[PDB]
Amino acid sequence: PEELRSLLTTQCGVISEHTKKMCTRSLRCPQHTDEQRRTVRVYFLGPSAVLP
Ligand SMILES: [Zn+2]
Repeated sequence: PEELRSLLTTQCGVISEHTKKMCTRSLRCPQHTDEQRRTVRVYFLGPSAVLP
């Protein structure tokens, strides 16, 4: 969780339909938006883990 939380800072992390898991490329990777990465943080680290 520590490094995962640190992952989402530069790494996409956007979970591809749960099964494929977090996206491993950078945030900017595809059309995976800020919301898309947000969705993951709030999922993994907490409902109130909306980091910028
Ligand atoms: Zn991505």
